[PDB]
Amino acid sequence: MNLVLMGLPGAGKGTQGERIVEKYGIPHISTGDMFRAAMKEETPLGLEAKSYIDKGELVPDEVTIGIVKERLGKDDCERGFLLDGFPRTVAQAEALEEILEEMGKPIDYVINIQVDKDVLMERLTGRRICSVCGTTYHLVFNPPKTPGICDKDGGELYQRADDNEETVTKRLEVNMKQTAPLLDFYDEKGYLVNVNGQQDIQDVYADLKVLLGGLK
Ligand SMILES: Nc1ncnc2c1ncn2[C@@H]1O[C@H](COP(=O)(O)OP(=O)(O)OP(=O)(O)OP(=O)(O)OP(=O)(O)OC[C@H]2O[C@@H](n3cnc4c(N)ncnc43)[C@H](O)[C@@H]2O)[C@@H](O)[C@H]1O
Ligand SMILES: [Mg+2]
Ligand SMILES: [Zn+2]
Repeated sequence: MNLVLMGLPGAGKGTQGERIVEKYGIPHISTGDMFRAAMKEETPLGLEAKSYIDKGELVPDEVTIGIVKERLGKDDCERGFLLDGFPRTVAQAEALEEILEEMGKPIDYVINIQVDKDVLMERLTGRRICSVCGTTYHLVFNPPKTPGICDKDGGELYQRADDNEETVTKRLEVNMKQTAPLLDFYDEKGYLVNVNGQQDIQDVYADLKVLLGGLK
């Protein structure tokens, strides 16, 4: 089960990806999570990625492709993988094609989680994350029991540094710009599927199960 998740910022890739790997026995590989972990830990990768991420720009292709290639070579990817937020550009997709060709692990579905750009600011500015366990909430759409406090371990919730109006606007522009070309790229390959991401989380996941069961 070799999958790519794509979607505009806030469309629900992490939310769906976490659900997918809980059920299906494959690793969740998020380039955003990888970069942010590097930033949190102040590693050289973090220091390089930070100047781009803080502005809402894409990290350059060379390093991004490099870290994914190394990640996909690990034993935990032998039975499949869920790439979340990679590829994000046609160049990245072309590089990944070659990578997966030699592994004998070509993509089964590129899942485009479709969400109207007009609702994505609200998804992102309302996002809250636990400082302790990383569990994700939304102020309105998926709130904790006590505002500002995680249900699981009582950790304080915070707002991602890039989830402010200015940076979200940049992220949407940057990612929109790469979107139509990438959708066209995969559609021509034949395994792009669009899923309606503008439903309750449970209902988006239900639609996803109907497709993914064929790869179980
Ligand atoms: N390949 C690459 N190349 C170059 N640079 C790269 C790169 N990959 C990463 N980068 C760099 O790293 C940065 C960060 O990347 P990344 O962390 O991937 O940011 P992103 O793609 O903007 O996506 P998010 O993580 O913000 O949103 P999501 O789709 O995961 O939504 P979530 O499920 O959390 O949901 C969001 C909110 O909505 C809520 N929600 C989810 N689903 C629903 C629903 N169905 N209804 C209502 N609310 C919902 C959630 O509770 C939550 O509050 C990039 O900006 C770039 O700088
Ligand atoms: Mg995410
Ligand atoms: Zn927590």
